[PDB]
Amino acid sequence: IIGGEFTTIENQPWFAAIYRRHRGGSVTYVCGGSLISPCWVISATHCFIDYPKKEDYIVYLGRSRLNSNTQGEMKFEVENLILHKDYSADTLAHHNDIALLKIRSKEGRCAQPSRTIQTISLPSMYNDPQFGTSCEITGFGKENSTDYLYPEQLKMTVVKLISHRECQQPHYYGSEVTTKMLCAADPQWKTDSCQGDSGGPLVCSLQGRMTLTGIVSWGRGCALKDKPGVYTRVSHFLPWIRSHTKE
Ligand SMILES: N=C(N)c1ccc(CNC(=O)[C@H](COCc2ccccc2)NC(=O)[C@@H](CO)NS(=O)(=O)Cc2ccccc2)cc1
Repeated sequence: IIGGEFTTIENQPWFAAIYRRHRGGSVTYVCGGSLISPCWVISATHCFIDYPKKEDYIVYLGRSRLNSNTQGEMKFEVENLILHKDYSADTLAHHNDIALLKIRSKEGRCAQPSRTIQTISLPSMYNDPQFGTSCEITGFGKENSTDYLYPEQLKMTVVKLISHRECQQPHYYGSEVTTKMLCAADPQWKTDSCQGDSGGPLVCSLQGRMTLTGIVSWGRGCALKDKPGVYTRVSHFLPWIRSHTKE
C-alpha cells in the first residue's frame, strides 16, 4: 500500500496472510487473501500459477505483522488449492485472476471466529457499489515502487471506484480492462495498492454491510496518474465460487 495508514488485524479480521515454504527452511510472504467462510480463503490465481503445489503454502489468520507472531493467530495448511482454469496474462491485463484455498489446521479444523478472525460477506449477483463510492484495501505490500522489502506492519487505505467508461479511456487502460474487472484509485493519485498486495481484499460498504467487492490483481506502476488499480470483480464470479466450494 502506497500511502494510507498502518492498522491491526482487529480492524481487518477477514484478512489472510499466505506464505510459501522453501526447500531450505525459510518461509516467504506471497499474497493476501480473504476468509469467506470457516474453511475457505479467496485470493488471486496469479499468486500461485508458477507453484501449484498446495503442500508448500501456509495461511495465517489473526496476524498483524509480516515476520512476527500475534496473540490469537492461527496457522493453517492448504487442503486444496483451486486456480481458475481460464486464467491468462496479457501485456497488462490479468484475466480471471481469482483462486480458492481450502484451509485446515493440524488438528484438521477450520477457522474459529474470534475478535481477530471473521469472515467477509460476498456480494449479490451483479450487485456492486455505485461508481464514485469509497472502499478500502489492505495488504503487506510495498510502500513505494522503489522498495525491495515489505513493511512489517499491515496497512490500509481508501480508494474510489472508477467507472468502466473512464477506465477504458486511451490514457488509462483502453480495452485492456473488461467488465469482469473493477478500477479504483485515489482521486489525488496519492494512495494506491502495490506489488505484494495481490490477492488482498477490496472492501466496500454496500447497503449497510461490509462486502468483498474485489481482489487486488494488477495495475501499471503504483499510484501513477491515470493508472488506477484493477481488481477482479467478485460479483461476476459467484457461480464459479459456489460450484467449487461445495464438495
Ligand atoms: N493498483 C496498482 N497500481 C497495482 C495493484 C496491484 C499490483 C500487483 N500486481 C502485479 O504487480 C502484477 C503481477 O503479475 C506478475 C505475474 C505475471 C505473469 C504470471 C504470473 C504473475 N503485474 C502487473 O500488474 C503488471 C501488468 O500486468 N504491471 S507492473 O509491472 O506495472 C506492476 C509493478 C509495479 C511496480 C513494481 C513492480 C511491478 C500492482 C499495481
